[PDB]
Amino acid sequence: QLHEPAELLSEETKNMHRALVTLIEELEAVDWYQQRADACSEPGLHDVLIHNKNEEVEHAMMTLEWIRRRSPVFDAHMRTYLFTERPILEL
Amino acid sequence: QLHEPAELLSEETKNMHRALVTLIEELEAVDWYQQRADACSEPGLHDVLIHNKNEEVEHAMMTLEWIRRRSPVFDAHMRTYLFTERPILEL
Amino acid sequence: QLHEPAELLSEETKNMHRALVTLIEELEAVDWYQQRADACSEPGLHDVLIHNKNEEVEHAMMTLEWIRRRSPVFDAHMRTYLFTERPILELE
Amino acid sequence: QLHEPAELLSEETKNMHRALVTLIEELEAVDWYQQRADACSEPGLHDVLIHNKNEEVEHAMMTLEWIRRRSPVFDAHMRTYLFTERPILELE
Amino acid sequence: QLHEPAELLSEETKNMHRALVTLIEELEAVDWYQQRADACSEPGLHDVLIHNKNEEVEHAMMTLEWIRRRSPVFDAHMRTYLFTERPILELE
Amino acid sequence: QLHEPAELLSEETKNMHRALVTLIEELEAVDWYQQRADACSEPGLHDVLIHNKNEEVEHAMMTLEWIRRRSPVFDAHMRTYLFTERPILELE
Amino acid sequence: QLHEPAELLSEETKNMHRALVTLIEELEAVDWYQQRADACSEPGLHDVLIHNKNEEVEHAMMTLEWIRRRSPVFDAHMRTYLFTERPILEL
Amino acid sequence: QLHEPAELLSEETKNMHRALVTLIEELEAVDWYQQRADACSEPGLHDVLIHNKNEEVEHAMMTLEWIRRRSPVFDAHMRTYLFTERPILEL
Amino acid sequence: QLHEPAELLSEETKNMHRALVTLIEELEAVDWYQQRADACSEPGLHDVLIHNKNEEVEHAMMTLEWIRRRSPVFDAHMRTYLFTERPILELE
Amino acid sequence: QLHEPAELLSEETKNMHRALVTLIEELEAVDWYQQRADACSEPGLHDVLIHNKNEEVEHAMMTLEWIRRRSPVFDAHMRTYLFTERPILELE
Ligand code: NA
Repeated sequence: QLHEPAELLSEETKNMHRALVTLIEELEAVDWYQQRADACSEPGLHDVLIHNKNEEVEHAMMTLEWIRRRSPVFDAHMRTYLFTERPILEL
Repeated sequence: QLHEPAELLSEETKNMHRALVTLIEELEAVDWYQQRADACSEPGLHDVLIHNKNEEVEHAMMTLEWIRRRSPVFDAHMRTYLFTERPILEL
Repeated sequence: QLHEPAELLSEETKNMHRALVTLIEELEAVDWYQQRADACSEPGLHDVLIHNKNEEVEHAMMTLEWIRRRSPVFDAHMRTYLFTERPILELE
Repeated sequence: QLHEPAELLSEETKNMHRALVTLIEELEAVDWYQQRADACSEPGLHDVLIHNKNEEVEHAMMTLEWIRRRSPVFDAHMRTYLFTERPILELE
Repeated sequence: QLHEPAELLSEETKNMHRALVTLIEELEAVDWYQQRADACSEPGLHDVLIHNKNEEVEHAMMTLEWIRRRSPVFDAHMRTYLFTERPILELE
Repeated sequence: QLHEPAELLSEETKNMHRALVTLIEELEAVDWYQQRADACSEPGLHDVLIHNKNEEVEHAMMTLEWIRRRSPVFDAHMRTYLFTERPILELE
Repeated sequence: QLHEPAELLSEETKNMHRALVTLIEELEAVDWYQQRADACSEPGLHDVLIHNKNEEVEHAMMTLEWIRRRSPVFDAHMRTYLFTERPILEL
Repeated sequence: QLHEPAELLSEETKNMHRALVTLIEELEAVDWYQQRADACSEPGLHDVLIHNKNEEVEHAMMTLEWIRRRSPVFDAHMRTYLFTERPILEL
Repeated sequence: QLHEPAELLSEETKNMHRALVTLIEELEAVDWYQQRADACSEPGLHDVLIHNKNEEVEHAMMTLEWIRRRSPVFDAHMRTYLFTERPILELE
Repeated sequence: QLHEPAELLSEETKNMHRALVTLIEELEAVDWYQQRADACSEPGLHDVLIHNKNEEVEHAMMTLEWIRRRSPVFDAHMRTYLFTERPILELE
């Protein structure tokens, strides 16, 4: 799924690619599961959708922390914006 | 883009969807820019791709903070894993 | 995503669609995660991928059990083939 | 379609890929046949669609059993949730 | 899947659309089931894939027969070319 | 558009794939042309679409015969279902 | 599929849309049938594909003529370039 | 976007593929530009779309002329149908 | 291909969408035509590809000028970066 | 992503491809952010979307300036149309 041939990409970029697409897929599930739970009128299916959505959030944040630990840029920008109170554009 | 009729989804779900796809697109840019900068053979284009890559990271973390402030599940799991040191699975 | 206009589908079909695509997306994660784990270079990422892969398997079977309780056709065929021992084709 | 070069994957991974995508396509057909049967008035076509929908369920469970027999993680999770009565979330 | 709004299409057209895409999807399964059968290195899965393939062929011809009974143009061309022995182009 | 690397597919599988995709595309044209003819508000264009539609049916049946001659499974099922009058499910 | 609401388009545009997509699909079939004939091993199949490819060309030019008879811009440009011999850009 | 591995296609087929997809993309532009022009709520933009639409037609016919000079089947069917006035089917 | 229903979008946004996708399609043709001219060995086809590529650039810059005239952000950023000499990043 | 083999493409064509796809992706962000900000119902999210939209414009014009410095055709047509006053079609 690379947009470039593998022989022109370092290993670091290729691993970062693997983490980024994983994070992306998990965030897509978060969106899709919440949509289906809102539209779902069967109580048993609704409880499963929400429960598994929340574990997709956990997987996503697991992957994001792995990226933070190998990316100074992610680390820098995460310290600026995450867990703040002021209007986002003021940080 | 939505997978369900809008009138069945809560406004919070629809607004979260908007933010979630924004974060997704910003994370995709982070991956693609790095791949193209790796394969890039001209230094001028390389520096521009890395610089805008890093601002895409900033944009993604801005969106994630907006998600966190309105999503109890994101807040909880972000608290658990982000800015940690132990092996991620131990958390 | 749906192949027919919602007005012509019963809610049973739409709820089944919701469950079936959820199961499909979970099985896709099981496949893709294993592919990335194998090709992975950094062992830390490999470990995360395997661990969360296995939870996707759990999600999948949770969804499949819901389908079974609502679908007599799934129930019948799951009874015939699941947790058996001899060649699968002999079971038909 | 694979997401990693074939030379980086074990044969088990690649065989599991072939089983998982087969299962996925079979599950997709179950969904699509049902939607078409609903939106179709001609009883003759409706009947063929249902009869083929049900055979796709069968193909799906055959493939899934093949996966269980070679995947401890599938077996463990299938033993927990499949063929139960209590609320699904109470089984973990 | 439709390329035109529904209010501009007769009922026979829509039912024909449902039938045609059904045949298409079944023919696609024949193709993919064969490809994966060739590539897989596990005879258990090979035998399942080939067996499911042959059932998809059966579904295909079932749907085609339904089309034939509804479409004179299909009937005529089928009588011309099917179950013959001369080079195909000569049968014009 | 293949689903497996070429070197793991036999020559016969690939040729069959070429024929099957050809049949699918022709069947797709039958569907799309009918839909366009229905919504067409111009006699000339309507007349052309219906004429080309019927020719695509011929191309389709031409290809299906080529498949039949190289597929015992297609041949067996075509004899069972094509050109009958009993309810399709009653055939076997 | 249309890229605009049907009510904002004239019937001319919509009928022209139907002609242009038909022409496009026919031209696509021309290309695909030729590619298959080349990579084909069995001679019988090759001739079936060529024969059907040539009929798709005919369908294509049929559709194009219909477009010409109602599009003065197609007619003008078709008169400039079709059935000529000089270098195309010199026209 | 070839449908067969290039190794199995003659260079004549690949050159025809190049010309055919170019012509397809130009016809797609002719269709889309007219849709956006109709639905346009701004006369200035409408005028640019129509003007450039007509140059897309010109590009299309330039490409089709190259195809005709290179393909006997296109030449023959173009001779039959283009610039006629009786019913297309009667031809 | 709007990502939101037209009812929730202003007129300026929808017209900007129409101009932006037009610009995108033109830049896409610029890329594709240059690639095909590089790989094409027929002199006649090469000259046509290049000539029409260059007119796609013209169309794109026409569309961009139309956007700049409606968008102070495009205008402000265009003044900062376009027609300059310093290293691109040193321009703020 | 390329439509031709790389060995046949000059290194300048390939670097132009990388830049053109980046400009395209940035222009798509500009369109999608405006649409989502319009339909947005929360002021805090709206302002974030517009702020980052505007930086996507800045990224697009940075990339475009890089293209202009290495593409005589982009330079020429940009000189003719950008930062003009009279009707656009009168400048050709
Ligand atoms: Na049984």
